[PDB]
Amino acid sequence: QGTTSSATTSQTGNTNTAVIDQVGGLNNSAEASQAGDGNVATVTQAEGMDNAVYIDQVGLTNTATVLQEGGLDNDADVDQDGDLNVAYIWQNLGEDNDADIDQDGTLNDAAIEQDGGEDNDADIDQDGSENAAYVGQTGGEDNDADIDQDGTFNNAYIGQFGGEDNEADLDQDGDANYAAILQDGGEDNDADIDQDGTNNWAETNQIQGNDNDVEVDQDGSDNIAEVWQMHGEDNEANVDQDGDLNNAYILQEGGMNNLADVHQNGVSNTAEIYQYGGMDNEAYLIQDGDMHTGVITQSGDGANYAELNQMGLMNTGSITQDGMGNSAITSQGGSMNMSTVTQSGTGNISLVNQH
Amino acid sequence: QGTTSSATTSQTGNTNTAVIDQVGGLNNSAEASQAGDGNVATVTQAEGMDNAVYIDQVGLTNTATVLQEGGLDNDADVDQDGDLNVAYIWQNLGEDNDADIDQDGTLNDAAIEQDGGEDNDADIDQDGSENAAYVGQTGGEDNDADIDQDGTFNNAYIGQFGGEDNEADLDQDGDANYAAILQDGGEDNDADIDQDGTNNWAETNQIQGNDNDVEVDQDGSDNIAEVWQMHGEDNEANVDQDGDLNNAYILQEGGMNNLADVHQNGVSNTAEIYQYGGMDNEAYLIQDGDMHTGVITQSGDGANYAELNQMGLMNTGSITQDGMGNSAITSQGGSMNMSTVTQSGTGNISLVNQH
Amino acid sequence: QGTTSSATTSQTGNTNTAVIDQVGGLNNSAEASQAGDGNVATVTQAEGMDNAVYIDQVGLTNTATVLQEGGLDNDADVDQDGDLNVAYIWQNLGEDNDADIDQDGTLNDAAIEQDGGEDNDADIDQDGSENAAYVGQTGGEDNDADIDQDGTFNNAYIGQFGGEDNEADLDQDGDANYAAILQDGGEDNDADIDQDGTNNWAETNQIQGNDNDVEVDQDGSDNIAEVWQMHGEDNEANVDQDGDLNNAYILQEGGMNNLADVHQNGVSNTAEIYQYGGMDNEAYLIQDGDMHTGVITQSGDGANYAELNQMGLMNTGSITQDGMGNSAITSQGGSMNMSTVTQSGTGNISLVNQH
Repeated sequence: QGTTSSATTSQTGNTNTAVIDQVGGLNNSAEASQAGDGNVATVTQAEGMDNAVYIDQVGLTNTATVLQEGGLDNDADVDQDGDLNVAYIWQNLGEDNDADIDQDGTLNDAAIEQDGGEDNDADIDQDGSENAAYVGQTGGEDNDADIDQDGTFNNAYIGQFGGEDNEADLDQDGDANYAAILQDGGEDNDADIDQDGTNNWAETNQIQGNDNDVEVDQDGSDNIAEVWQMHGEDNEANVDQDGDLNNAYILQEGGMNNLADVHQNGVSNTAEIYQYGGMDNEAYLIQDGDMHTGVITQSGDGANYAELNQMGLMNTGSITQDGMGNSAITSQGGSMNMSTVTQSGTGNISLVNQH
Repeated sequence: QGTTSSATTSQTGNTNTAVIDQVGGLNNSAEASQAGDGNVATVTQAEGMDNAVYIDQVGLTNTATVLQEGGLDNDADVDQDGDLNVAYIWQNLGEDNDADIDQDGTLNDAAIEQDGGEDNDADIDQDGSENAAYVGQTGGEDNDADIDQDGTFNNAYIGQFGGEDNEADLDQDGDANYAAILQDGGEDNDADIDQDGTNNWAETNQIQGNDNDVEVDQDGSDNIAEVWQMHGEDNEANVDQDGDLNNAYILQEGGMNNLADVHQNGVSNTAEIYQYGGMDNEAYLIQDGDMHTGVITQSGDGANYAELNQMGLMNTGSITQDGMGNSAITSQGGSMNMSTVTQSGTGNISLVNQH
Repeated sequence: QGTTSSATTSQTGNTNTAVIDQVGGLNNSAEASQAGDGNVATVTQAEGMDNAVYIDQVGLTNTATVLQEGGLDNDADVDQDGDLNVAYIWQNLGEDNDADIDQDGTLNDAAIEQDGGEDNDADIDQDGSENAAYVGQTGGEDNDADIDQDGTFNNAYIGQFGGEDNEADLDQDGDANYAAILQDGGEDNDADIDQDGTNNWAETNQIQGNDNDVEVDQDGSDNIAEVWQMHGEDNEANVDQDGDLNNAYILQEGGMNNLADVHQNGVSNTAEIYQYGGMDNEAYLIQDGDMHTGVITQSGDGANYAELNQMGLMNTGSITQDGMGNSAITSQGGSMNMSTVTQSGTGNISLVNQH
């Protein structure tokens, strides 16, 4: 009942399975090429017009499934080179959506889901063994998601529910690294996660924010980073962890032009930053050494500046600012230093040095 | 110089001519009976023993010629009822050869030639106007040729050059139908052509094949069917065309138990099947609609299955299989669908659905 | 490089400035609390162990500076309530030194300096406007200095250079009163100054004396009292002035158990007492009236008794005693009486009555 549909299957090898089901639609194109043994390719295009699906499998027992239900000019591309790679692509009711999966290696699992939307771009590139990647885009226009995993046992999750021009970039290199990016609504949100090493945990969330920027960089082992930005405009969060067992938490609820920066070098350092609204609030938490604990809390409108630097072992620091223009700088050197700063009002200046 | 020859002439009517010339031979029998006006009968038996010739003409200006040169127990029978019918029988150096011509109507031309061989049976039955039939048997034992034409301007050709137990059956009903059967060598080859309608062209060729079966069935106008089977054992070819301007071509070169099936309903449908060797290769090409183009090619040893179904207008399909056990099923529905499937190797499974 | 230092800043209001600098040291504690507008707090702890600094400012533009360089268990406390109050505390190389400043009012200036020593206690309490107080303690053990000023333009100075268990007490109530206490060496020296009124001048000096007691009490306007005790043990000086323009001078150079008493009531009375060594020398100078002039001089070992009483206007009296056990009693009544007594030797008894 559909006019001008095109389907091509090319199989070289032993026990290769290719299934193409084009039910309805005008000028749908499906191509499945399998070189090797035991490769499985499934393509299902339903009610879509000018939809393009391309699957290219090389190796042993590679599995690829593409399901495009409706939509105009949807493009899906799967390229598997290796053994036991699993790829899944779903595109429902989207216009001009582009999905790309490129897996090289063994036992790689990649999934891309695009439910509606226009001009949504999803790209997954996995190299190595047993890497798991998921990209989900529900609604929205011009949303870009990119995942790049190299190594073993790496878990990557990217979710974009609504919004225009939201960009998510995930890069993992190493073993057993977990990275998660969530963007629920908002325009021009940029999230970037970069993990190098073993067993690193990174999570970023941007809810209903415009022009929010989150950057997480982890190098080493067992580093945990969590970033939340809710209902804020032009908020910037930066996390940099080098070493082992470092824990960083950043929360920015509302506000415009709020900047949070966490820098940790060493083992078992804990940093927490909380910003509740306000304009031009700046928080810096630097911990060089082992077993550092730092807490920064800001609530107020206008140019609140907090800096907490801890060098050495087991230094404890707490800074709380409430009001306008409060400036607090705490620098701890040595072992077992404890600092507590509480500022309320306008124009408070506090300098704490604990050598 | 020959002992016990018998010749009988019985003519009733005006200007009937009967000539019997028995030169040499023992116990040759010739009988010519002509009832009507202007009938011409010629019998010439030379050097044959126990040869029997019978001519029976009824009507106006019927012409019959029988020439038996040598041979043992050769039997020729001509029965013409009508006007201007022409019958020719030639039997050279054959033993126990039986030739039968039965023409009823006007301007019918029938020719039977048997050069050598033992127990060869040729039968021509024409009813109608201006039908042309030719049967030729050169050598071979127990070869059976049968032609049955009813209607106007029908052309039938049957040729059997060598081989044992080869059976050719030709049936034409209608106007201006052309049918040709050729069997060059081989044992137990069966060819059957059945044409109903106007201006149908059918040609079947079996060269040096054993137990080959060809069946062609055409109903309608301007249908063209061509079947070639060369050097194959137990190969089966089936062509079924219903409608107008349908073109079917089947080629089977070598192989054992290869099956080709073409089914066309409609106007201007084109189907081509090529099988090059192999065992248990199966090809099915079904075209329901108008202006369909289908091509199936199989090369490989073992259970290659190809199915190409096209429903509607101007659907184009190509299936190519090389190797062992390849299975391809393509189903096109709608208008202007294009499908291309290429399989190489062992165990390839391809399913193409273009609705 | 220092372990376990603690610093706390709490600012409520507008344009408050708090600076805490802890360079080196073990377990140093600094706290700065500022409620109000424009308050300035500076704390600097260097190389000290277990040093405690507390600053509490309430009001407008209060200034407090504390500098503790080294020492063990040094405690500094500043409490300002009001506007434009200035407080300065310096503690250098002292152990267990306690400094307390409490200013309530406007434009009060208080300074405490403790250079070395163990268990030195300094306390300043100012209530009012533009009062200036200074306490200095250089060396010594268990030295106690207390200043209490109430009113306007009051100047208080306390100095203790060396010595053990030296006690200085200064009390001023009124306007433009100047009081000075100096203790250079000696053990168990007690100095007490009490001024009530306007423009009163009091100065007490104790140099290298043990168990010396000085008491000055001034009530009224423009009263001048000067007391000097040098190199004496158990010497007692008492000055009591009531009225206007009264001048009292007491000098005690050496000696044991020497007693000097000056009592003046009225306007423009002049009293001078000189004691040069000796044991149990007693001098009494009483002037009730206006424009009295009295001079008492004692030089000798043992129970020298001098009494000069002047009642009325412009009475002039001079008593000179040289030797042992001289007793002189002069009583002047009336106007313009002149008395001159000179005793030399042992056991001289003089009685002068000028009615």
